[PDB]
Amino acid sequence: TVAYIAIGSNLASPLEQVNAALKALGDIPESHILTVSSFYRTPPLGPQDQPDYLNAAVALETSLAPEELLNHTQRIELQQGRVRKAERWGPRTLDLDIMLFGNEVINTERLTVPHYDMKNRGFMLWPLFEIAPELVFPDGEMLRQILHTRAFDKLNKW
Repeated sequence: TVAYIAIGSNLASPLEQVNAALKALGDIPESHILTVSSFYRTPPLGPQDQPDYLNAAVALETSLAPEELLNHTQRIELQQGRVRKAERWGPRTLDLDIMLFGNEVINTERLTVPHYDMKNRGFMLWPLFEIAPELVFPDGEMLRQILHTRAFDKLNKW
């Protein structure tokens, strides 16, 4: 089933951080990357004050619910992106959540197809909108069109 794991990451060189997830997410026990692109920048506004970041949408065919999925992804983020002790400070680390899960309906905590906070998260829906602008169904609305009327309209490609 095609799932969506929008990876975040930031700090000076987010290239390494992002790659952390790309590693596990790359060859997960039963998952496999399918569509991943749309690299851009996002302003901290809250967690930090250092503008940079490097977000990119990902959609791989995972056989294990985001529960296990995220475990592996953040697993690397828990022993790769610095994390010599929980990334120490604000910047760095990874933050990839699941947006959809086969377009079906399944909400819990680690998994939520309808996906919350999406509307106010143009830096997660817009990217995947490039690799697949037909999801919508999950909640009845696409990804960018929700942020287009709620969040932004189209962020810059880094």
